[PDB]
Amino acid sequence: GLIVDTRDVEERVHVMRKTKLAPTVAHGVFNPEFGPAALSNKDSRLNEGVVLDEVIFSKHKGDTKMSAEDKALFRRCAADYASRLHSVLGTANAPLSIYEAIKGVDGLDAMEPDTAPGLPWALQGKRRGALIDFENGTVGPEVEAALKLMEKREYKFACQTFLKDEIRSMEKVRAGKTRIVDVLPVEHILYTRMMIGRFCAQMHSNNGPQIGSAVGCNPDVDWQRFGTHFAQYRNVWDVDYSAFDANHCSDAMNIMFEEVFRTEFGFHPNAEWILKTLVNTEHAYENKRITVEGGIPSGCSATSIINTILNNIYVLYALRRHYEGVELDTYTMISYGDDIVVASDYDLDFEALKPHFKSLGQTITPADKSDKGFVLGHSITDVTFLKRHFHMDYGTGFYKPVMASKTLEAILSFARRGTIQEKLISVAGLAVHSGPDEYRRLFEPFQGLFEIPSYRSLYLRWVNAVCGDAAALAHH
RNA sequence: AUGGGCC
RNA sequence: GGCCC
Repeated sequence: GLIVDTRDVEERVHVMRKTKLAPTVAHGVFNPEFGPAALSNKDSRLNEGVVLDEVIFSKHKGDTKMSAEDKALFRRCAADYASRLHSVLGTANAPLSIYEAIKGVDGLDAMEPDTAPGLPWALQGKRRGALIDFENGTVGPEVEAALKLMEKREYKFACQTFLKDEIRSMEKVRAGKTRIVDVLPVEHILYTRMMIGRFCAQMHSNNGPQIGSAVGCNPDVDWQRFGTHFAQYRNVWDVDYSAFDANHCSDAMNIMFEEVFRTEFGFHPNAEWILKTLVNTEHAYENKRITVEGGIPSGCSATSIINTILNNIYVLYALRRHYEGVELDTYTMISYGDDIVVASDYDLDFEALKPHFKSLGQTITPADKSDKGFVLGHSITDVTFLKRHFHMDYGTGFYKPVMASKTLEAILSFARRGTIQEKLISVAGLAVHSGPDEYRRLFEPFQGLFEIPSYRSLYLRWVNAVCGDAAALAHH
């Protein structure tokens, strides 16, 4: 978005310097072009004269203003997508109780009891369990007073900026391109879940191309469902965004909230309000307070779903701005936040759509190589979704999510102290789709030191998971 | 060091 | 706890 004000204040909000990710035995074997992100300005791996604080906020390059004609069209697309969305999900979108917003429901996982509480609770040295009882699903006086302010629509807040401790490419580590996490206060997350938690639960349960959303999917079993759907189409596009979250313009965000979360769709009047507080935000980083107009904070309850919804409307927006008679059945798509797969039988020109996306402040590029443009004829077996390829399994004839060996090597090369064993079993579930040989090679540095699941046992687990009958068929 | 999903 | 976003 657009940084409108940068003010220095005496109260310093500390960020986590020093990585918690340490090199494993695999690191010296695979030697990955990957490492922990830079969290300190004094990190020796950084390029000379590169200030980490400057790069972190470089993504805020402005807040695109839309004309009345573009806003009217966006409203049409948002309303059209909202129509489709609420037709599938239903309109039982009444507020969640405090209990259900903490403990979750079918399709909605419980609130994390031990994560960061946000501001100003972090300045008071308070943990999440001091404000909210996560066992019995009740709140303290601090949160209850804040919920009352949210009812009255008078609630104000700041976002706590944390540097994301994660593995990134050595190029990005050297460029100081550390991603940031905008931690929202716990009561905001609770109230958002109260306002739109039913809806979010319904979206997770009804994931697929019909609503254009993969939020809630299990790639192990859903790759077959998605793969067979997208293979039915003549053209498939792997569309990349840059700073997707940051580049949501206030116009687009506001209109989407207005069209999707209407009271006629069964929402409480405050659902629209609480989401609109994400448009213009105040961010606290160290001694600095930064006001930003536009963009979506990462730490909101429904960041992925909001991002997914917008992504759907953007594609419908872009196409209708260029072509005539474009409807929801003109194409098919699945998204998960900024990650997107688009398909159609019409020879659509995505290179021509570039400026139309730019009118929303979004920059689209092909994921497929550098290429120097979007091309036609690509199938689902060419594209990447959720860092996973679409490969056919030799033994079953089902689509399976295959990750790049280079990526798996990177993931395996680092871990937090004493979590290597638990991480190994978790990553094994991802590595099983690379085949027996690559599976053996990936875990070769770990042999005799940890327990590595056999390829056979995870393959049979997957077969049953993707389709129960296919596992029984290999017995008949 | 987070939201959300899945394991 | 890990992964994806």
